[PDB]
Amino acid sequence: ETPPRFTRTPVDQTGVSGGVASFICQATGDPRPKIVWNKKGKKVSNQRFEVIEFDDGSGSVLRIQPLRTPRDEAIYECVASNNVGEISVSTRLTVLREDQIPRGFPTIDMGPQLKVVERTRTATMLCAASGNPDPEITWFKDFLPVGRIKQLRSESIGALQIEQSEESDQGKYECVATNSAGTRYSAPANLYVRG
Amino acid sequence: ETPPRFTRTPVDQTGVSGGVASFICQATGDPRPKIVWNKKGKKVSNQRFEVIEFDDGSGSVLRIQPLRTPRDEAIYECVASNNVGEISVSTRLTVLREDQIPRGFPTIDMGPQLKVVERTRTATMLCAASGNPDPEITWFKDFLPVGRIKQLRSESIGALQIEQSEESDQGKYECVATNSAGTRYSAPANLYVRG
Ligand SMILES: [Cl-]
Ligand SMILES: [Cl-]
Repeated sequence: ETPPRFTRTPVDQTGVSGGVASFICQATGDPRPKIVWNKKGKKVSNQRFEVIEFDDGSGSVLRIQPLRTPRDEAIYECVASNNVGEISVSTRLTVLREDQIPRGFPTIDMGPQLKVVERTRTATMLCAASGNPDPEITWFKDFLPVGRIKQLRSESIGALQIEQSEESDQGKYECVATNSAGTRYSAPANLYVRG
Repeated sequence: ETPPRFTRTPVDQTGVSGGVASFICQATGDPRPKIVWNKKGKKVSNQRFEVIEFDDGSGSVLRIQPLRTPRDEAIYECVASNNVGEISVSTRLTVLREDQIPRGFPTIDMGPQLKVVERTRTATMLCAASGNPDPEITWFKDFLPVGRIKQLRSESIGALQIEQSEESDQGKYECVATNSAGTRYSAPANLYVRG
C-alpha cells in the first residue's frame, strides 16, 4: 500500500462573472485514492458548484457556473485520500466583473456549434479566440478536459478534430481561452453521433 | 383609404429538424394593416410557433422552433388586412432530417458569442458559415431581421458591426446562413450594453 500523490494539481484561475471556472485534480496511490474539494476545511456544497469524477474517482473537476463575485472568490483545496494517507493542494479563484476586466482578457470571438456527424466520420469543433497575450485554447467535453483526437491551431482559430467518431464522442463541448489575465469559456456545443 | 399591399413577402424555406425557420411579411395601407398567419385558412396556433410584430403590427415574423418533420411542413399564408380590404400571400416550409440533408446544405462552423459592450462603443457579432453554393449570411435580433450597423463579409466570416452601441441594441442575436439548399441558424448570442 502507498499513500496518495498528485499527478495533476489545480492551478489558480481568474474568471469572469457569469462565466465558468474549472479546477482539475488527479491522484494515484494504492488503494486508488478519491478526491474531495474543500473551502476552509469544509466540503464544498453550493447549487452552482459541481464535482465531476473521472479515472474511477481518482480524477476530479470542480466546476463553478455561473461565477459570482465576490461570492465565489476563495482558496479551495483538492484533498486526495486512501486508507494509507491524505494529502491536499490549494488553489485560488478570482472572479472579475465584466466592468473590471482588463484590456487583453480573453474573448471568444466565435464559438463551437451543434453538430451531427455520421459514426466513423470526422467531426471538427471550432473556436476563435483572442487576447493579449494571445490565449491558449483548450477543450472540455461533458465538463471534463478532453492520435484520433487532434487539437489544432491556426492564428485565432482552434480546432478539435475528432477522427473516426464513435458513440463515446457524443456530448457537450466547450472551448476555453486562457492567458495570464484570465479565462473565458465559449457557449457549449453538442456533438451527436448518428448510426 | 387604401387596401393593403405587401412591401415584403415571405419566401419558401427549407430548414433542418431541430432548427429554426422564420418567414417575414410586411404591408402598407390606410388604415395601417395588421397581419395574421394561417395554414389552410386557420390561424396558426402551436406551442413551437411564435409571431413577432414589428412596424406597429404592419410587419410580422412567423418563427418556428424547434422544427419538426413532417409536422411543420406545409403551405402557410401571410394575410394583411385593414377595414378596406384583405390580401394574402403563400409560402412553403420544407424540413429535412439531419440524415437527409444534402451535401452543400449550410453549416454554421462557428457562431456568435455573448458580449458585453460599453455604451457608445462598437460591438461586433461574428459568424463563420460554409456551404455549396457559398451561403449568404443574415442576422436576426430578438427574432426579427436586423450606416451605424454594418453587415460585413470576408471569406466564410460574417460580421455584424454595431457602432455607437445604445440600449436598443441589447438583445438576442442569431446568424443565419442560406443557400439554394436551405437555411441553418447559429445558436443565439446575447449582447448587453452597459453604462
Ligand atoms: Cl486546474
Ligand atoms: Cl421570408
